[PDB]
Amino acid sequence: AVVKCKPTSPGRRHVVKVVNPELHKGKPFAPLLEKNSKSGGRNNNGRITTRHIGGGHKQAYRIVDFKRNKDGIPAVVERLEYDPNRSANIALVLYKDGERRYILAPKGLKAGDQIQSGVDAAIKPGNTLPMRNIPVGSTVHNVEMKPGKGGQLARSAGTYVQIVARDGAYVTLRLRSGEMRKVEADCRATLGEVGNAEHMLRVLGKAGAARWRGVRPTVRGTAMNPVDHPHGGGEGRNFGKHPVTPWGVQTKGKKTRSNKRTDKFIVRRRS
RNA sequence: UAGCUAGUAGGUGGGGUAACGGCUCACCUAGGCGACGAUCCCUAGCUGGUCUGAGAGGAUGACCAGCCACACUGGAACUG
RNA sequence: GGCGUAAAGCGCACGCAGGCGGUUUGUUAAGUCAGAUGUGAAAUCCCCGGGCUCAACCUGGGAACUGCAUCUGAUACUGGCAAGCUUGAGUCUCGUAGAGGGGGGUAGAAUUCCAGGUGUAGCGGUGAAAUGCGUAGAGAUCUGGAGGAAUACCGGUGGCGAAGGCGGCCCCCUGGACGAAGACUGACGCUCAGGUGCGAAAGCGUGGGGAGCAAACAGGAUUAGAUACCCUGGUAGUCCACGCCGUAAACGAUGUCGACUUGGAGGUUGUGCCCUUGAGGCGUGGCUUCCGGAGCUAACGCGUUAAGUCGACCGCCUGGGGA
RNA sequence: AAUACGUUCCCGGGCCUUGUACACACCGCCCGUCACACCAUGGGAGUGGGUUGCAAAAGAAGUAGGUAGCUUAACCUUCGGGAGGGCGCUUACCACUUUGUGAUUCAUGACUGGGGUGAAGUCGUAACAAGGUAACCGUAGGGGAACCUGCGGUUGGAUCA
RNA sequence: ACUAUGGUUUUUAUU
RNA sequence: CGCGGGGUGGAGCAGCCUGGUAGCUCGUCGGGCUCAUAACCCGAAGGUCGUCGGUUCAAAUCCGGCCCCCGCAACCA
RNA sequence: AGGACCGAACCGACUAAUGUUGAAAAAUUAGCGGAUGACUUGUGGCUGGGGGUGAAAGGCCAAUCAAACCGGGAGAUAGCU
RNA sequence: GCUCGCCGGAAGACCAAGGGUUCCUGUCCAACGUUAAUCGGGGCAGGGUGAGUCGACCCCUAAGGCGAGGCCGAAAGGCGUAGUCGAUGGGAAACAGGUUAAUAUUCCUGUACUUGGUGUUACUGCGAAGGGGGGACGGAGAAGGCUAUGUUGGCCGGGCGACGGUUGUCCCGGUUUAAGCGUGUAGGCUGGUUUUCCAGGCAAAUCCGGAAAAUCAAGGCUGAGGCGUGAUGACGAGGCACUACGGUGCUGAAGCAACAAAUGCCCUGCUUCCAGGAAAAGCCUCUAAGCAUCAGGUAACAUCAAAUCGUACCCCAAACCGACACAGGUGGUCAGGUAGAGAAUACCAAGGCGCUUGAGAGAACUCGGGUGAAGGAACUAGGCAAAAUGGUGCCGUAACUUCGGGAGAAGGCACGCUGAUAUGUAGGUGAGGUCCCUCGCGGAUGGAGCUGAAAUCAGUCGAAGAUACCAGCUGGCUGCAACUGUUUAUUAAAAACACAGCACUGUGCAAACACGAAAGUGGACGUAUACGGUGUGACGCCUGCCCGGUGCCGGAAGGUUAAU
RNA sequence: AAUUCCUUGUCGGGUAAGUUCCGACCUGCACGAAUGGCGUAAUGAUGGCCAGGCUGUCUCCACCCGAGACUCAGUGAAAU
RNA sequence: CUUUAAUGUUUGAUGUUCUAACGUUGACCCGUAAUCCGGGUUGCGGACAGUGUCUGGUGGGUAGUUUGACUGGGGCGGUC
Repeated sequence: AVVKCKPTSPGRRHVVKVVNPELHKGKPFAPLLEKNSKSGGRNNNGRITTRHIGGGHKQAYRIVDFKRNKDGIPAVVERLEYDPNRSANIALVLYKDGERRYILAPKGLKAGDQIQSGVDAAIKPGNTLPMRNIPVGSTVHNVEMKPGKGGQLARSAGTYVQIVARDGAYVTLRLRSGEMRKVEADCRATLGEVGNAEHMLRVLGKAGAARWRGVRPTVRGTAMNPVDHPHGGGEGRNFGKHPVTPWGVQTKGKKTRSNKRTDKFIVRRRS
């Protein structure tokens, strides 16, 4: 759900939040908690490597088991929880052996319902049944771009991803990025969907409300002195150049992809 | 014309009057009215009747019959 | 007095007060009418006198002033309060066709993109021609894959629906209509100011999406010019999760209910029958196309699904320019 | 002298039917901007009375209750004064008179939208015939005017739709 | 294909 | 400031630079198409080539004067 | 509840006055601007010169900056005073 | 010394740091002191600083550093594992009577108490560096309890009147006693028990975690403060004695009730919202290791140590910091009446101070306050300055608005003292009578006494009841600007920058991008509703053309063309 | 117009009189649609403009009063 | 001498495939019941990344340098 604030007292007028009563809010399961230390937007080489960073209110990290080490174990989803670290929210998995792990919160938000692991598992949602066993046309989430490498590709909020085609010992899926991509089909994925999908409807409303979120204000390149950014202030309304980043890259149209290692996995782009 | 009261809405004991009344001083409560047109401004006294027409309807009240209001303009008491 | 079209039913469904309401035995007697007691003065309108030049007028008598106030009577009928009655109405027994509604599943032509081959100056189009795509391989042709709108033909003497409308294939859920012999309440009904509900489109709003087509704008032509048609492109929009609006030729110009009447050609759907020598026929309801008799309208025509006939309820009309 | 298959299609005519927003009859009819002298209304920086709501200024006389001090008509009286009024004071209610912000109406105004009339002009030629791009309705984007281009609806259209 | 335009006013009714 | 152009039968500009030499599209009048004017196709008349001179065999051009115009422009005590 | 209004602590400077051989190479008064916040503050750490840090001023980097502070090259160089 | 006066959240007072004898005693005046100077936060010589418990060390750790082996970098230098350090964070024991010129949670005197070691007897599995539990930590909001405290009463000690009066109108002095223990109370928290058990707790587990069978209730926890107790001692006004009284003891009164009360204590509580909020160790407990009439454990009893650092004096201050005996600054901390919500503003308590040349003078004038006739913004670049306004509730309140605001709009009315109803009522609090039980930091009923709102009526008073201080001037036209933020330390305080919002675009993850000799980092423990960047500036109207230049995206035939 | 050279453009309104202020022009030698153009409220230590309240700002300045000026005694400078 | 099958085959590319090179930004084994990454085995990629010599292009990121003399002060035009 999504809510706007009432314009009572100055500054509240434009503030829009995402809200959900079907999802729990509180403290995390302590054996999967760490404080996760800040870099400050600086590295071990003594210079700034990031921008728009600093300060903010107190926050910890909820440890999600993206890279898995075993299969076959029966489980139940014990909790469905909010997570400040990710737009996708979090769910607590309780395995029959007395073991707990975190996963991304499934679209159904349902607690106390069983899920099975391994190639013996039923063709049912949320089971740890790898793509070699699944029908084409199924929805997967957190699709595991390369097998054994764990949860990456299509794992942020509102994602589902559908398996479109088969190509021998591989399967091909379609992305909202205009890309259609082939994967080695031993990939596990989450055999389902992820929730939220409302996070782009938020409106920050205030000029200070990013500050408590660890964000710092950043000056326009043509407003600072010519010694720090290739733009550089004038002279009123000067520019007289092609627009660039603080490091000389043309801000529009100019491309920067240079990988050239894995082109055979990418079937279509800008589709 | 979509707002209107507030002695208004419903009770209590004296005082005032020929006499009803929140007439009038106290005290006991918080409503009452209205689109099914409350209420307020603009204009205007009203009527026996007169004028019109086949009548309905419309217009109109001087002059001849009958009330009200008003007395430089505003305001206070007496007399009865 | 009018509301199909001159002037008007206010785009379409539900519905409280308001207003309306079958048939019968009681009962109240407000309304009504009856009867009586008061009133409608003086004038005045009308008829006939008196008196002042005629007459007016001022006066005398009649006749009027069809009205109004009350107290009794009657209760046909409206209101009101009891009580029946089964016909209106609603409920029920049984089911069908179709684009009626809702949620999901799904596919192809053409096109474009993805990935490639066969092959060479054309493509595409006009009265005639460019631009553009095009030799760097455009068009043609074909293999594999995928997207999206709209769902070709059927398709119209057709269905379903309150209007707008709604079609494509399958499944689940689901609204409303219609009839015969009986059952049930026993006037429970009709309409309805306000009230509560519903877009073909275009637009806007929050967020997506871009094949097809295309306002705007560019390129080239035609031409006086061409702000148009032609033609190479193309945004918004169309599509979707939806929201707001209430928009129109929402025009098949018929507000909603009730009832009587004259024929035919034709189709469908119930329901009941047939001495069914039929490859079917006939009653009787609902829908329903097109001619046609009466009657209404200036005229077209309406024509039993009325613009004939006639009760109940709610809105609208009274020159145009200007609005 | 020659040419004539044969009337497909122009010019100019006739009859017939369908349209007609035509009728000195297509040399018909017809739209609006611009030029310009006017008239009324709307909008309006403003200029200003009329009038009034609410909250408030105000305290003359009057009425109601108090009422020192000083006094004195009628009653009482020991003839000294006593009683109540007077006077002079007081607590209420209080005629005028004085503002603050609202509301509303009539006057009035630079400049001005749209509308009707006069100047028959300038501009193109938008609707009526199949009206030279079928028309129209809603609604966006454009547009010197008149319009034009799209999506859906509908014929107040039309060529064997 | 393309080929536009034409002010206002200006007739018949017998006794 | 200083710089660079234009002045061409009536209008507005090609021409010039490259010397063997006066024009185009309109305009004016008269035709052709027509009932007629436009659109359109033809016919006809007229250049101090701003204008005074210079120079040469020879021009509007080479080139000085006397005027008329525009563009950049006043960016220094 | 509060990137609201009052306001002491704290933070900060709109005006007038004082001070710049002044108590002081930024302190003072009287009216103050803010004051649960994009706040402010105690403490430590990390970032360094053609580099840092900056809601980014040739500002800040210990009185210092169109390259600070210290030393070396250095007894720089000066058609001139 | 007495008196007068000023400050009184400070001009009172407690304490670290950091400074460095400033604390004590003497004599030196030469120098010092913005003046004498006999004095000393001066010069100089000597005196004084005691710890099981304090605060620190040990233990543990953040940010971060240090870093063998290992790695990058001509090099300087950097990275980083095993490990190791480290505060502004977490952990064992402390309070205060005695007092000397100067010393004391340290000695003296009491009481409290923790950690490490040695060892016997009896019985006996103990135990990590690992695992679990806990430690444990967002910011506000709102009741209750409580106490040093407040203010009277009583009591003991004293006063009773030169003065208007002071034996029912009294006044002053005093009325005190820790940490901690025991009881286990306000306030606050809340399911256990008995049994078996799987691939988890990257090894082990009897403890967690999870699965099943069984079974029980009304108990399980935390504890401010009271009381006892620490303490028949201490403290105590008053009384008394003796050797050089040259100090140093002896003695000793009252020692209590009422109500209100914190910022402190219950409390990091509870409640509440949100941006979702350190870890480890001690401690409890499970097991791994290792070992055995050892060590450990359980019970009884003896017993050795508490080492390591600091301690005087200062303290918002002429002992710190500002070169100064400096218009100033400096880390922690407390806070009563009377009015008021007062770390507002006024006067004062407790308490301190009269501000480091002094004395004449008393002139226009200057620095700065107070008052002003009549007129008023006429002045001035500028109502600039000055002056006025200034509180609460009720009555009342427009244009414009993003419908929240504008608005405490504007304009005005009220605002003392006494009496009364209830001469003090409602809430809170509080002693009996009555009533009940295991019992007791006892409950039920009850409400004399204490504290005391809220409202109305009746009298009385001045010029004036927000009486003083402190505390908005008001409205209207326009531009600009969203509102809150940021700034050129000393000429700009803003319309700039930031910023909600927006377009265009790059980025498929070993992302793009950034640091940079190059690794390893940062992006991100993020993965296309995720991240990068530019500019414009929230919200509403919206937002056209030119592809010639130059760049970018894309394209490959033809031509120029290097190494070779 | 925070843009207009020449411009007090020219004009209405605001004053007795207005280079500014308020509302226009369409003549922008030269604004202009994210180097964004168009626009409004609370509001800002924001420029201008109109009025009242209060006022020694101004008219004409007056009186009152600390601390300094003056004179001592101590200590006792300096730029020049 | 044409063009070429089958057999033999040098070579730079294009395009697949294979894999010992190389990688792991996977797993496993052990260091280590180590938050470095060393070795080993496997899975999956795969002849490349990366880097040095030659070389074309571009290259303010970075360096070094100048803009003559006269102009009756400086300048526009003029002058050498």
